[PDB]
Parts: sequence; C-alpha cells; structure tokens
Amino acid sequence: CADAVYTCRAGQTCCRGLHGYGCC
Repeated sequence: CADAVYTCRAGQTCCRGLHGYGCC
C-alpha cells in the first residue's frame, strides 16, 4: 500500500481492503 501511505500519513493504518490495499 505505497499509495495509501499518502493519506495514511495523516493518521490511519494500512489494512487489506476488498481489492488488496486500503487505509483504515
């Protein structure tokens, strides 16, 4: 979830979404 890191940086965690990668 390299891309998710962008938004995740704000204050979220990297989880396994329906597709594969997604911030919680």
